[PDB]
Amino acid sequence: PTAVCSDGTRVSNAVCCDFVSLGQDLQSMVLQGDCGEDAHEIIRLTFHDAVAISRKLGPSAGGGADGSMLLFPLVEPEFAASNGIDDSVNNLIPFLSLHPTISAGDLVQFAGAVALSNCPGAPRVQFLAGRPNHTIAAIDGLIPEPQDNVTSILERFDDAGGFTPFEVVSLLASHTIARADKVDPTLDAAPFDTTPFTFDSQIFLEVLLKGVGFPGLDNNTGEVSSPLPLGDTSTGGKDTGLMRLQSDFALAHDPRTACFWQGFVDQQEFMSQSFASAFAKLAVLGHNTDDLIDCSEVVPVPKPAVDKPTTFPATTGPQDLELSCLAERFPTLSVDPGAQETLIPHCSDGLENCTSVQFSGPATDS
Ligand code: HEM
Ligand SMILES: [Ca+2]
Ligand SMILES: [Ca+2]
Repeated sequence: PTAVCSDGTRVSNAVCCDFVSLGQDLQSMVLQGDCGEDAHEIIRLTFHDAVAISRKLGPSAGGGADGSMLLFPLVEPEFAASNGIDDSVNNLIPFLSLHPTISAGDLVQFAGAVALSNCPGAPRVQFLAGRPNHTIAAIDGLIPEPQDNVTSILERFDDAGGFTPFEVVSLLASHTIARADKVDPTLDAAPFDTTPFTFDSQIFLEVLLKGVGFPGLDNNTGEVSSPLPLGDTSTGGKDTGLMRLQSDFALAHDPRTACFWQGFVDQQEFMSQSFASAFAKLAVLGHNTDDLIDCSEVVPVPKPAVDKPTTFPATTGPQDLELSCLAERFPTLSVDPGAQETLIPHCSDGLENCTSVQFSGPATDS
């Protein structure tokens, strides 16, 4: 039955009210209302937690969205595929004792939902609560890596939870606010698109441009040529150049996924709604939704989509595109004016000096 929360929010179940203070503490203590470094890592973690599950291997291989990353921080976060996930894990662990009525599985997914709401253009995702507070650590090998090919990627997602190629491409819209710290051992926070603090479709457009060089080394596993490789890192700046993942390039050109990939270019609402549907399905892996309760009302209303249309970054244009999709014409778009590449800002405020919250904790990396 209904209750109103202490903030005035009408909920279908007063148990949802516990998440209100959790949301406030996640913002005040870690996310700081920003679509920044900490938010991005927490969103990455929702995926690393959820995807470790296998229909063909059965329940013993992993329980999916179960908080296994937080409850066993000495196991999965140190598997090679999750190198660097320690940051988000360590940031979330303290919230387990601060909010003891909330399971680790609920914590991970609610944190992801709140983090998403900080990103302009992101959908207000569904949030179901009631994941059990106990599980065991998943086995290794369940998380896709950027060097994997499309067949492998699609098989893993289908084996994890019956995801279609469309849902896989939809989930990868998340790379619109994604950067890499471990892919290149010489680079920190190399962004996958020119707007890593904006949930827009630039990622879909920019992976389709011809690659011209690298932001760092030229032979990292899982990385391919980038269309906008230059930054100011060679002179001590923090604006790293753009990085392209092999897996994103492969999804953009494979016959099973290429039309879905291009279909999101300049389609803000279609992209954000598609990501939301596939993400809601990701968030309840390992669970029957019948055993969960709907607490979507306590997910914050997200920052609205930006005014800016989808455009070619400075120095690029349609003549630079490598197209693979015959079913739909690539749209006519404007080109950002400028004779040289525009540095991609290290921080959502346009500067380079922002800092992020990092709690110390048991999870580690290399
Ligand atoms: C084929 C599947 C995927 C591959 C191969 C992949 C790969 C990667 C890699 C290599 C990084 C860089 C990590 C680093 O070096 O620091 C990354 C970051 C990230 N991933 Fe993906 N990922 C996949 C799917 C997903 C999904 C399904 C989501 C969420 C729904 C997601 C969300 C993110 C986010 C938000 C970041 C940025 C973290 C940050 O900037 O702090 N990824 N991913
Ligand atoms: Ca898990
Ligand atoms: Ca973006």
